[PDB]
Amino acid sequence: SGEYPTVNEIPVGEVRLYQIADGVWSHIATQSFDGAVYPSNGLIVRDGDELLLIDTAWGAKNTAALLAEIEKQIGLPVTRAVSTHFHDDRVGGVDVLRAAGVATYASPSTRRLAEAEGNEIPTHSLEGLSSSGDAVRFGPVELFYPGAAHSTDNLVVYVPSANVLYGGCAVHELSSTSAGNVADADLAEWPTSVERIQKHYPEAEVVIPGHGLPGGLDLLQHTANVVKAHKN
Ligand SMILES: C[C@@H](c1cccc2c(-c3cnn(CCN)c3)c(C(=O)O)[nH]c12)N1C[C@]2(C[C@@H](CN)C2)OC1=O
Ligand SMILES: [Zn+2]
Ligand SMILES: [Zn+2]
Repeated sequence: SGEYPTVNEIPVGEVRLYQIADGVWSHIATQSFDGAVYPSNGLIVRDGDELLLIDTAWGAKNTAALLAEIEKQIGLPVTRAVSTHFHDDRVGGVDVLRAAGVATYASPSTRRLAEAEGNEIPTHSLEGLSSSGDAVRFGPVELFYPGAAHSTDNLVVYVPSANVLYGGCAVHELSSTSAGNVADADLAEWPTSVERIQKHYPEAEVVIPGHGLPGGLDLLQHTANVVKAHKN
């Protein structure tokens, strides 16, 4: 009924959208992993009379449900998708997208990691993002590689028309008490990577984490704080 939808509010298999700004939505789905249920976010950005998708909904069936929810709520075709790192909450569902007419993209680093680990593999490589601080334009967004954080390949996405910063899993929500799933993380480099995001996007108005509630710029400092303390 208007609040940001939360883990116990979304059965696994169902997807919700949340309007962030004009032409910008997040998508929220839930999935089971190792016997616990988690929410996760992605982004939808209006690209004229088409849509750009950022990240899958964490699984094939969730991603099919995402497409159906977009058709119901927005009614414009998803033509391209970008996955912001190689994990299943970002690429699981790429095969569904690829069979629904969507062109799927990720950095070569993400594609390699996804292939090596047995995750679904986006079709197209995004060059120009291999060094920290690199940025490229992709439709209505800018893609930015901040350096290693949650993963070595993680990308962030900025929507300049709306000053929306989608941090993906490199950014944690304010209620976070831990650095999340750190299996593939670089806790030593993570604060430096967050500082790069802070420096590059000082005018961000909304910051969206990979999991949990959006907020403002404080999510970046909070993330740095919880990762440093986790490492400690
Ligand atoms: C799919 C994703 C994943 C699964 C379950 C939970 C999370 C969380 C999470 C847990 N808690 N929270 C709340 C913290 N604010 C978020 C985050 C996040 O942190 O992005 N990703 C998660 N995988 C699995 C993997 C283990 C590796 C294979 N050995 C690959 O690593 C990784 O990320
Ligand atoms: Zn991850
Ligand atoms: Zn994640």
